[PDB]
Amino acid sequence: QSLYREIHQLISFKDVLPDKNLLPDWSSNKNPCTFDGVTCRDDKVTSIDLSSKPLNVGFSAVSSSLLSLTGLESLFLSNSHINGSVSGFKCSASLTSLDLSRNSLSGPVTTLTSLGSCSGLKFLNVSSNTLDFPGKVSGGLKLNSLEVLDLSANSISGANVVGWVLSDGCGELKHLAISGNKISGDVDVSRCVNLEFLDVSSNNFSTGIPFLGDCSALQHLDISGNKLSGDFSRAISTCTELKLLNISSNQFVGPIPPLPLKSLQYLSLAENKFTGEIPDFLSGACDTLTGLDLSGNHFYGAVPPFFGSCSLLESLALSSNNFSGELPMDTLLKMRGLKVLDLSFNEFSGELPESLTNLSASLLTLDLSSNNFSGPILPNLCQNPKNTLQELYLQNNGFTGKIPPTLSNCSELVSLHLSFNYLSGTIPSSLGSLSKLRDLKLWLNMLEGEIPQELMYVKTLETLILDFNDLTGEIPSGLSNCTNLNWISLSNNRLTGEIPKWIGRLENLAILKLSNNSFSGNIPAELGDCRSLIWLDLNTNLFNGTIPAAMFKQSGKIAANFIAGKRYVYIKNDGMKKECHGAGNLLEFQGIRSEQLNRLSTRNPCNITSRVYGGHTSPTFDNNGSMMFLDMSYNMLSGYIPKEIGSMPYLFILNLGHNDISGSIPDEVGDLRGLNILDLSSNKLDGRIPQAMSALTMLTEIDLSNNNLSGPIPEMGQFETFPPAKFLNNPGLCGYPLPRCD
Ligand SMILES: *[C@@H]1O[C@H](CO)[C@@H](O[C@@H]2O[C@H](CO)[C@@H](O[C@@H]3O[C@H](CO[C@H]4O[C@H](CO)[C@@H](O)[C@H](O)[C@@H]4O)[C@@H](O)[C@H](O[C@H]4O[C@H](CO)[C@@H](O)[C@H](O)[C@@H]4O)[C@@H]3O)[C@H](O)[C@H]2NC(C)=O)[C@H](O)[C@H]1NC(C)=O
Ligand SMILES: *[C@@H]1O[C@H](CO)[C@@H](O[C@@H]2O[C@H](CO)[C@@H](O[C@@H]3O[C@H](CO)[C@@H](O)[C@H](O[C@H]4O[C@H](CO)[C@@H](O)[C@H](O)[C@@H]4O)[C@@H]3O)[C@H](O)[C@H]2NC(C)=O)[C@H](O)[C@H]1NC(C)=O
Ligand SMILES: CC(C)[C@H](C)[C@@H](O)[C@H](O)[C@@H](C)[C@H]1CC[C@H]2[C@@H]3CC(=O)[C@H]4C[C@H](O)[C@H](O)C[C@]4(C)[C@H]3CC[C@]12C
Ligand SMILES: *[C@@H]1O[C@H](CO)[C@@H](O[C@@H]2O[C@H](CO)[C@@H](O)[C@H](O)[C@H]2NC(C)=O)[C@H](O)[C@H]1NC(C)=O
Ligand SMILES: *[C@@H]1O[C@H](CO)[C@@H](O[C@@H]2O[C@H](CO)[C@@H](O)[C@H](O)[C@H]2NC(C)=O)[C@H](O)[C@H]1NC(C)=O
Ligand SMILES: *[C@@H]1O[C@H](CO[C@@H]2O[C@@H](C)[C@@H](O)[C@@H](O)[C@@H]2O)[C@@H](O)[C@H](O)[C@H]1NC(C)=O
Ligand SMILES: *[C@@H]1O[C@H](CO)[C@@H](O)[C@H](O)[C@H]1NC(C)=O
Ligand SMILES: *[C@@H]1O[C@H](CO)[C@@H](O)[C@H](O)[C@H]1NC(C)=O
Ligand SMILES: *[C@@H]1O[C@H](CO)[C@@H](O)[C@H](O)[C@H]1NC(C)=O
Repeated sequence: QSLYREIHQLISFKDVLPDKNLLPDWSSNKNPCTFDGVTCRDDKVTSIDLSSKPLNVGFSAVSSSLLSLTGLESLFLSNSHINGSVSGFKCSASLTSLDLSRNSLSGPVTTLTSLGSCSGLKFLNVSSNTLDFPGKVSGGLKLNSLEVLDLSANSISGANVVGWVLSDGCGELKHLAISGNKISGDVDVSRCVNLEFLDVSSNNFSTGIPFLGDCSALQHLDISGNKLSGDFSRAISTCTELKLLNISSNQFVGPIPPLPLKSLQYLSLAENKFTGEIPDFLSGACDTLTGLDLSGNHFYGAVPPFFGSCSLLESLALSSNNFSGELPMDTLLKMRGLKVLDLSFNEFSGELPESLTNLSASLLTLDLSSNNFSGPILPNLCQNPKNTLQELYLQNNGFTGKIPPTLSNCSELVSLHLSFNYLSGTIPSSLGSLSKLRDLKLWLNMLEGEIPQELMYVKTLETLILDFNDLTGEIPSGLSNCTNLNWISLSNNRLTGEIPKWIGRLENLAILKLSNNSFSGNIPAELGDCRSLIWLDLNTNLFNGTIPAAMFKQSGKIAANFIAGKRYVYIKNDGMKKECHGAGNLLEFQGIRSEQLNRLSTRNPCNITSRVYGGHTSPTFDNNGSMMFLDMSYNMLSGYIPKEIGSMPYLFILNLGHNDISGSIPDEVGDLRGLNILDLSSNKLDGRIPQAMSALTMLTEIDLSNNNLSGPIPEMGQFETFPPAKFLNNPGLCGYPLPRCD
């Protein structure tokens, strides 16, 4: 307790740190109560917080210098790069809280039994470490005094690990968390009569439901993300005080069983296989319910009317079921607190309820996507003094009419998604007033007119998806102002003009898809200034001139990390139909059912059956990438292929077919390691296939037909795997699959 001991113990810790500048104001002839990270009371150290500092030392240093400090009551070393493992040590009787979370502690969890030296320990967070339970489950943690224990996000695989933790007693335990491991077996917390919080989620529990005994204090029960299928209703029947029940992402079946509803605030049965209709007994929860999630089940029927009495409800998730019918406009108006309404992926029908025109003052997310709704979009939505709606998802319905210009009064809008409908008219110029909008998606509609110049006022715009409409005119120069644009998709319209040279100012542009339009002029070399471009599809236009060598300037220097995480669809071209152009169509696909892709048969000549790939967008690099997709087929390009085309290691697809390209194939093609598809067919190419193409080991498809190439086909490589039709109409070429070179 002397200042001598305190300073020497604390400075001895600093003097084992690899980087001592992490504790710069810790100095030996200076009172510790003036140190950053120290907490004092009456000139005595009571707590130390060095969290989020890269200390890079072992637990042995912490136990010898800090945990032994007399009077220390708490030590917070979360995310501090403490490795090693726990061992015996002398612990201050005053220590009540120890936070060693988000570190690299290792060894068996039995190491934690030596923390019993801390006679006063009541709180222990050793989550996000690498502790394990190798071998057989035996003994006990023997930390009876703990009130809060978090062993989550470790490497604990085993059966009945919970029994080991609770073996020596759990009368004082109020909060137990063991999520994110691979624990299995039994969970008996019947003796833990003061347990208020239990989180055994994201484990490998596939047998019995936890035994909660009398359940007299349990307020929070989280068993989600396992493989449970038994009778949870009976196990929780006596739980009178339960406020949160999350049983989602399990293997439960059958109808919604009886539930304890007296105190229930949050309930999630999502991502299971429950069946039936929403039972009316749940009405008994409308006095307390603040959140409900029944998504990802096999529920059906209509939304019951008792939801009108659920006035405290702030989130109603019912998506991905077989719910049907029109929704009650009389029940929604009573949910004054509802801030999330997700009804997506069902078969609700009818017109939008006028209730929404009122709920626009409390809602942040309105998701009705992938339903059977019809009629016009509410022309009076967001008429309230303060409209808080941030996300409007109405895509993949049967909505008709015009896009209401009133939507600009939704000032807080961040995402507008009206794609896959039958909307007509123009893109309202008033949308330029949405100063916070990031996503404007309206593709597969019947929109006409031009792209509003007024989008120049939306500095926050990131995605502009307008494919498969009837838009005309040129690309408005006002988009140069939208400097955060990373995804621009304007395919299958009737647009004209040129690619403006100001495209180079869009530092964040990753995807530029302009196919099947009437764009013309030369390819702007300024495309080479786009530091983020990874997907350029210009197929089926009227572009002319030569391919500028400068496009590939940023090659190697590209680093698009911003686009990652966006739902998409890629419709591969079979090549069996001559009306279908291009390698394939990359299309945004948030909140849309792949089943409705057959709506495209009236706009696209391609066959979609069994050709649809999907996922969330994921670039193959982070910092030193190149262009991944380049399609400029079916234009009128001329000149030679710049040898800088081979500068892109990450290019998967290069489609330059159906042009007037001249010259010879530069040997640099062979440097395109990742090239899965390459065709230069229907062109004016000359010479012989560079022998360096044998470096290409990832080709699944090549087409060099309809050219004037001569000479032998490279003998090594993948060239022999391809049929002769991929080399046909080239009088000078010979060698298997063709006749051997005479
Ligand atoms: C009801 O129950 C469901 C199912 O359990 C919950 O839904 C899941 O919730 C989690 C948590 O939000 C969802 O995603 C999770 O994200 C985490 C990412 O954050 C961590 O990692 C990043 C990156 O390192 C760090 O920046 C950050 O600080 C965190 O450390 C993951 O930790 C989660 O686990 C997954 O990733 C980790 C990576 O360390 C792995 O160890 C895990 O095994 C796992 O792969 C997790 O992904 C998760 O997707 C949701 N699942 C669904 C909806 O199906 C509900 O939230 C819950 N609702 C309640 C209680 O109301
Ligand atoms: C044991 O330690 C772990 C690791 O630190 C810890 O897990 C982390 O908890 C925090 C808080 O519970 C999580 O971060 C929060 O996450 C939610 C949404 O997931 C946000 O609401 C939070 O931000 C709001 O609240 C903050 C106040 O905490 C405000 O500062 C902020 O402005 C927002 O209003 C916040 O981000 C975090 O995701 C986890 N997981 C990690 C870090 O991996 C765990 O809670 C600890 N356990 C115990 C029992 O103490
Ligand atoms: C970085 C983002 C923008 C991306 C959209 C990313 O998310 C996707 O994963 C992206 C990399 C995916 C979407 C479509 C895929 C192609 C689909 C296809 O027809 C395949 C045919 C054959 O099987 C070949 O061997 C491999 C081929 C060419 C595939 C390469 C990888 C692609 C491009
Ligand atoms: C904890 O981290 C430290 C620092 O990285 C590790 O120490 C290094 O260990 C390697 C491998 O044994 C040695 O080659 C280095 O010379 C060590 N350097 C320093 C500065 O420590 C330490 O091994 C880690 N501890 C554990 C248990 O993994
Ligand atoms: C958003 O709502 C306000 C409030 O109703 C509308 O205000 C009108 O603004 C025009 C000029 O733009 C005035 O001539 C009208 O008298 C206003 N009507 C009022 C105040 O009731 C505004 O037009 C709406 N904006 C959009 C794009 O629909
Ligand atoms: C490229 O094309 C430019 C525009 O040509 C005119 O408009 C296009 C859309 C077509 O309709 C075409 O027939 C028209 O003549 C020309 O100005 C330019 O010179 C062309 N460049 C080259 C290298 O041919
Ligand atoms: C989880 O349990 C299953 C059996 O239900 C087993 O096959 C699987 O290997 C286990 N996985 C783990 C512990 O990661
Ligand atoms: C879903 O509900 C609708 C409307 O009641 C019904 O026509 C349809 O067959 C149901 N689908 C399934 C798979 O049960
Ligand atoms: C959608 O609604 C229309 C009436 O507007 C109805 O005829 C049709 O069957 C509905 N489709 C589904 C799948 O419920």
